[PDB]
Amino acid sequence: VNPCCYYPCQHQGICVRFGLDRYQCDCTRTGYSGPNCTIPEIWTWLRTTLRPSPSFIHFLLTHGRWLWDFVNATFIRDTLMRLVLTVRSNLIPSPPTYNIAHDYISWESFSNVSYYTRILPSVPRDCPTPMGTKGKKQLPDAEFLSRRFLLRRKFIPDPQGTNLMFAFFAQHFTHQFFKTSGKMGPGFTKALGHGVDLGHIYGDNLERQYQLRLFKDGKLKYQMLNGEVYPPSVEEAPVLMHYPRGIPPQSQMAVGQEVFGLLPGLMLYATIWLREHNRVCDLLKAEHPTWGDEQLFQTARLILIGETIKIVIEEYVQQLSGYFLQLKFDPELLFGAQFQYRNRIAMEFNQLYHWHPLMPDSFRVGPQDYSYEQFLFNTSMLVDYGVEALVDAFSRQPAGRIGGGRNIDHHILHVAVDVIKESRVLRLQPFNEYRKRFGMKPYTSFQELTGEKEMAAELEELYGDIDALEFYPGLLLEKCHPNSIFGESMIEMGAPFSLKGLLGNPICSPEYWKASTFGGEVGFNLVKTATLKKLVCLNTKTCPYVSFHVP
Amino acid sequence: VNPCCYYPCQHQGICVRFGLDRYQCDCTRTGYSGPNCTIPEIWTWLRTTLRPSPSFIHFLLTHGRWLWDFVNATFIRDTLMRLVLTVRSNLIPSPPTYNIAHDYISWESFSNVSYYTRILPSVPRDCPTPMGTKGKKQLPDAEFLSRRFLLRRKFIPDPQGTNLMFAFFAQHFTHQFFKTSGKMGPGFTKALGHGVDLGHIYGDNLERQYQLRLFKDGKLKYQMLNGEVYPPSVEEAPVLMHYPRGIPPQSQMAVGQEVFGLLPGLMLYATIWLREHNRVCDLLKAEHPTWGDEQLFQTARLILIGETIKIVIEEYVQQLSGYFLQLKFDPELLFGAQFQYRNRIAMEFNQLYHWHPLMPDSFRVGPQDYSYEQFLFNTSMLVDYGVEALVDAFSRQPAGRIGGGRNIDHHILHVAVDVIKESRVLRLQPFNEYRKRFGMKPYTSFQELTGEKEMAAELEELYGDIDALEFYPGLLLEKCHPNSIFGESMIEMGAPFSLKGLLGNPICSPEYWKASTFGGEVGFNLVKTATLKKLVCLNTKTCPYVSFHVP
Ligand code: HEM
Ligand code: HEM
Ligand SMILES: CCCCCCCCO[C@@H]1O[C@H](CO)[C@@H](O)[C@H](O)[C@H]1O
Ligand SMILES: CCCCCCCCO[C@@H]1O[C@H](CO)[C@@H](O)[C@H](O)[C@H]1O
Ligand SMILES: CCCCCCCCO[C@@H]1O[C@H](CO)[C@@H](O)[C@H](O)[C@H]1O
Ligand SMILES: C[C@H](C(=O)O)c1ccc(-c2ccccc2)c(F)c1
Ligand SMILES: C[C@H](C(=O)O)c1ccc(-c2ccccc2)c(F)c1
Repeated sequence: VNPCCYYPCQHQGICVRFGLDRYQCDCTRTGYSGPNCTIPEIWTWLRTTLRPSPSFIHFLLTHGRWLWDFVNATFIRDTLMRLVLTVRSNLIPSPPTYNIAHDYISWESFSNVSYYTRILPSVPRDCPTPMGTKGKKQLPDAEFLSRRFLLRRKFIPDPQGTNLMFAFFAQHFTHQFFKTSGKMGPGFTKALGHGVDLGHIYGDNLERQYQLRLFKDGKLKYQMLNGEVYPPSVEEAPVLMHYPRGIPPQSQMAVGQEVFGLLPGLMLYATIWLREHNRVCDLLKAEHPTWGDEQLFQTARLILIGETIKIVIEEYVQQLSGYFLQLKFDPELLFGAQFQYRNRIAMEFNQLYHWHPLMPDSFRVGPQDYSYEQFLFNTSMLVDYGVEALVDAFSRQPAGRIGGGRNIDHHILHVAVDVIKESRVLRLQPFNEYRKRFGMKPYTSFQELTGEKEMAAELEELYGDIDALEFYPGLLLEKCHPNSIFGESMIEMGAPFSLKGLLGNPICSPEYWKASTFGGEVGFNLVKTATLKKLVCLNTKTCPYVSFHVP
Repeated sequence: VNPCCYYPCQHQGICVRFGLDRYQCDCTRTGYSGPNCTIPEIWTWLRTTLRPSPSFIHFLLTHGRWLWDFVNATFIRDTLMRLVLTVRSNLIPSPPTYNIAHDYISWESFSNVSYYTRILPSVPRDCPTPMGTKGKKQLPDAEFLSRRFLLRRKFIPDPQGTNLMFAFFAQHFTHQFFKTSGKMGPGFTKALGHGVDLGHIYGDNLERQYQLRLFKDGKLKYQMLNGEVYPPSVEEAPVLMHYPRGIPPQSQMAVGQEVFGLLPGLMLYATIWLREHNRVCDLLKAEHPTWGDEQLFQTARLILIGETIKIVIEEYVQQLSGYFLQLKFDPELLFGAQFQYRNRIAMEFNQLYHWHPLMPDSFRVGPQDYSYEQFLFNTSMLVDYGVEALVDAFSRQPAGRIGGGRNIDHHILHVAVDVIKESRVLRLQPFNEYRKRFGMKPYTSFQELTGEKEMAAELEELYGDIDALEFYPGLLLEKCHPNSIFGESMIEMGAPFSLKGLLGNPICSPEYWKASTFGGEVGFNLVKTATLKKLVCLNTKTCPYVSFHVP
């Protein structure tokens, strides 16, 4: 049997097949040596035994407000943010390594941007079991697994107070770098760009971008409805949008991300961001009357990218982490560090981000309560209520807890079923292997994974061995931190991907992070002081309750 | 008038148009301050006043063999190589900045790989003169300029002893990353990859690659002639090649770079490298009997990329530079430094690499002397003589001196004429501006540029002002270093572009530079010990005189 099926190499060592039945582990720079990269070097040992557990650190970060309030007002804040940024980032290979086609470094994997990368190589196709060596010959039925442990019975709100304003932002934001190609199959993406390029606003290709642009003042095409600004119709912006057959072009809104017409929440943000882009163009023109359409457009896009990163780190991730430490977006924090300003979306990151539990049982907008059937392909709700109204409603309605299990609404449970199926097609390694790859000890049992006994027992019977537990199911069923939105794994694995994706952007490099890049001091400050509240309120007639936290 | 036409901002400061007639310079991180970034900071001043001139350093590097021999044997070698690598590299912006369409940072310039980047923004289209502010309203006729100062009269051999083996390597090597698109126009390239990706061997696109591959043992297709291995014919490898109409497919060789069938010298290297690829596949299969075609192919490609970089730095640049310092290819030399492992080909780099003066009056192969008309599209010479014979001939024939002027054979003078024309289309800034951008003082007169009076006087009459002298003409007409192949500019401007292109390759990154990346210790050593002699001789029946230096 293939010796690499036993995942012999530890601590990022690379398993290579040699001869007919042998294997060797390349422990280069792993900090370890030995046949399996398990014998540590002195420093590797100190470091690993002095490192407190993720749970302990989480505790420190979510307690002692008074002490943190002091720390947040000093340079210690920066010192810690830089620490967070570098330690989380180093866990992500850069340049990227493997893809669905190559379980080894190759020029094709490096240059071929249509591929999602992957942190761990796949489970060799010739292993005795689907997960490698452990588990049963056949994995649990995806549907059953989903109905049994992910289906929502009673809506469980997020203890951290996360609202739908956050949920939809999450969806909107991620769908700019998660666009799995149906034509090329899993493992492939149309979101070339691999990060925060705002392609869900400008399009993932030039032609579409040009069709969305006004080519006047660097602005984006738009239309007026009830005296408000909204994305233009597909009639005025002949772009491909995924709308149900039967919906005429003049009733479709053209935005950048083909799938956004499928949710008011999504089109809401599409509208907000579009309004903001045109707004920045105005400010820019005031500063540079000699500039043409291109430069105004390009420069505005850069400002919005900056705004997006700012809001995501300081407000989105802040809300999501619940830390008392004040997260900070300051590219300069890495100017003295070794860091590659590039990023490549990993398939695991795609899986991990399927936060469908966040969606509610229904959508409350004022006195009205809308059902999934009234909400999903609604082409009028956004215009009927307008931006302010929806922002207020979404900011007030709690979102469901992500981890813990049994919390995905039946209307969208099919997505989880497909994520599990894709996982197997992608031949993703077992959850415990990913635990190790991200610095955690593997779970020794299901009862340790879940903080209980009922589900644990059933999972053990189904999977047969904790070492067979799959990636996504593991993330969603892992016991949550005290009163947190999800378990440690989601953070320990999710943070590295996110932070590398945010800071890995070229505008965060010494070369780009200059006032001139954003049209001058005025443009630079729009980035440096971006805010969710300002994003909405500087573009709406009135200012509603806007936040990622429920009131 | 546009204030940026005066190139007011110094030391890489960025000129930005403000209001109707104003401008501001963004001096961020330039080491200077002031309206024009001319007021040096304390360290900036020390460094600039303690830095000896390029000529002085050149002198040190080309004298005192005894001392250098001692140094080359110590760690000082590594120390100096690190220095050269980082100081030269820091002069190249990474991520890249501008392109033919944008004279400012933009997401499109960053993501759009079909564009060549540029170090200096173009001469604003609305400047009083073509070069900005200096010179005449009309630039000198390209043809005349070429016939007057670049046309070869009497063949001037390279004093450093460079041969045609080197000359053909240079052409072969560069055409993998210099592939200007005719359909898209100047400023656009088909060599996505922007570096040493060996696309001239494997193709610049998958389809072409696939057509060139055997899909067995990871090898490339090939054919046998006179018992020797050669690239296959277009009949077996249906791939687009630029051969003159009238030549049958059976006489066309398929290699990777469409234009290589136009010179025995080029096809020679195409054959050598192809033989080497298949050779490495053999060694790999011996090591990994379980490997499939893909991995064998991919891994062999990585090894060849490494071999190419090793040889280019330790033998190619060594010969070219004339330095007594033993250059060294070692990715680890940068592991402690801040360095972006990415590269983007600059249009200026393309211009500067037009080394046509290297070509001779005719091509001597043994007793026979071949004219340009007998050499250029010869489809039989390579097979008639075979690899060993041509390598020996090309290694023995001296190549022409690059700098100095009046040394380009009339047969190819038209290329220079076009380079000058493209320069104007690309609106490249004046030579002196590039001098500054690369750390040199601008020439105060033509007589200072050339080391003489006659041509100087005529150039002054034609251009009117030293500040109007164009990029390429400046590189070729600048007085050469003592007994060197070219002037300081060629080195001070080209070295940064070159070294960055070599070390800024993903295989030189901590993540890729591992034995596992190249199939193990055996594959790694092929890179670490690559040599021009071995490249040829481990793939030929007999071993001829092989070198970049004439005997
Ligand atoms: C109205 C509620 C939602 C619905 C109806 C919905 C529906 C879907 C559907 C149909 C798919 C593709 C399924 C397939 O191809 O089998 C999908 C993918 C996805 N969804 Fe949702 N979703 C919702 C909310 C969310 C939220 C709140 C997030 C959190 C950021 C999210 C994140 C994702 C991700 C990351 C993907 C995969 C992206 C890709 O591979 O292209 N979804 N969703
Ligand atoms: C048999 C001798 C040679 C001939 C006939 C030749 C011919 C040409 C021609 C016809 C072009 C394109 C001209 C145009 O589009 O107007 C060209 C481009 C070029 N040549 Fe040569 N060349 C020769 C030797 C060399 C050598 C020794 C080098 C040194 C590395 C070199 C470097 C280049 C470069 C860098 C380009 C531009 C690449 C691009 O933009 O695609 N050439 N040459
Ligand atoms: C003073 C420093 C002492 C360092 C000793 C560290 C002991 C690490 O011990 C290692 O543990 C691994 C996992 O159990 C084993 O696989 C290795 O073979 C073993 O050497
Ligand atoms: C109170 C000081 C807080 C400093 C923030 C540390 C940054 C978080 O660091 C994280 O710690 C985890 C647990 O050890 C590791 O598993 C992660 O890989 C690491 O990135
Ligand atoms: C005697 C030791 C020599 C070490 C080689 C130094 C590396 C070359 O360094 C170069 O020197 C030039 C001259 O000032 C500068 O103009 C270039 O910008 C710089 O990169
Ligand atoms: C700052 C903090 C950390 O590094 O611990 C952090 C950073 C990013 C995330 C995060 C995890 C998953 C998706 C999106 C964001 C997270 F949950 C926590
Ligand atoms: C090592 C040395 C240096 O940095 O001075 C060096 C490095 C690269 C070049 C070089 C210049 C133009 C084309 C190709 C190579 C060169 F001419 C000299």
